[PDB]
Amino acid sequence: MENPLQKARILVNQLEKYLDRYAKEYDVEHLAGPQGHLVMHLYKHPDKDMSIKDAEEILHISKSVASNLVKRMEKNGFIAIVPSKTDKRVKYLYLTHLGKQKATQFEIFLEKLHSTMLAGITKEEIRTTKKVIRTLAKNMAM
Amino acid sequence: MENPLQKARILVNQLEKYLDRYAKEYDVEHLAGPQGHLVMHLYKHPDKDMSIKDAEEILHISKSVASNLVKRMEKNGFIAIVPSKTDKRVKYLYLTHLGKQKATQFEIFLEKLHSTMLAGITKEEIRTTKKVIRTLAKNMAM
Ligand code: HEM
Ligand code: HEM
Ligand SMILES: [C-]#N
Ligand SMILES: [C-]#N
Repeated sequence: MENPLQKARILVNQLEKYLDRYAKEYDVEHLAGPQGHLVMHLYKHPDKDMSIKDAEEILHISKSVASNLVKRMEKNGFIAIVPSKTDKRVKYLYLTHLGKQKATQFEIFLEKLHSTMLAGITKEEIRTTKKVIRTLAKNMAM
Repeated sequence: MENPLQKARILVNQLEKYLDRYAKEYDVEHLAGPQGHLVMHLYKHPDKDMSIKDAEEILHISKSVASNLVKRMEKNGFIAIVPSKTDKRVKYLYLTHLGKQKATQFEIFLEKLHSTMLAGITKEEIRTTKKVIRTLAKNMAM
């Protein structure tokens, strides 16, 4: 008589469009997913080294994905990839000047995005919503 | 650092898979969307006539969609389409014996689907979830 599926897909689509437009305004296109995670990780932990191997573990991705991801981040100019001097088979990642800028813009983006999105919704309402979604998922799992 | 989009798409996909499997078990494949709405409408109001024109208005669809929908329902054997005797340009819809069976199975399906899906979730929790979803949508609408 009525369909919450189509309703739900329309909403997720809207959310994606919203997110994309918002990211463009903050000039952090590309950072929405795993690029942004890695940029923010590198940005928050600049004392420490990160090999591609480390990035695999931190993002929980495969060798081929991590490989593609970092090559694209290098293309973007967000990171440098420099082989270990001692063992030129270990590859270390360095967040560039541009990568640091991208990180600072991403943080602002995230702050403003949540303020806009979550206006007039309480921490409790969120907790409730999260419990419901999560009970639904469980109820379906056969 | 994390993505509720992909999370949300995975959940809707799961829900669609759940729904499909559930519908097959109740033998009401095809009825999930507009076919089922029309079958249930016809089933609940058998005193009254429904032209294709009426079905357009009741489902809020276009002439070409309604046309395709009813031809498919006729293929399925859920309805007969009989032109008005007086004016063979008005087309009336009749829910067949099989269409009535489909309707009764659909009602049971819907009852069991909601019981399973909504186990351990209160009317209040639902109302809260619905308010949140709805505030989100509003917050995004530019
Ligand atoms: C690219 C998209 C997004 C990213 C990268 C992201 C990332 C994050 C992160 C890291 C936090 C934790 C903040 C902290 O406490 O340290 C957070 C909080 C939250 N996010 Fe997102 N988020 C995104 C989009 C969304 C969307 C689309 C929604 C809802 C539609 C959402 C709902 C929330 C909620 C409810 C919180 C908790 C707010 C709080 O800190 O009290 N997020 N997000
Ligand atoms: C083919 C799929 C579905 C159809 C045709 C459908 C149709 C309906 C209809 C007609 C009602 C109103 C019952 C009444 O009070 O007369 C209802 C109730 C409801 N549906 Fe659905 N529904 C479907 C799937 C879902 C799904 C997937 C969800 C959630 C994931 C959902 C959530 C609800 C809720 C919360 C109610 C209110 C329950 C109540 O009566 O208290 N429905 N549904
Ligand atoms: C039920 N929607
Ligand atoms: C934020 N998830």
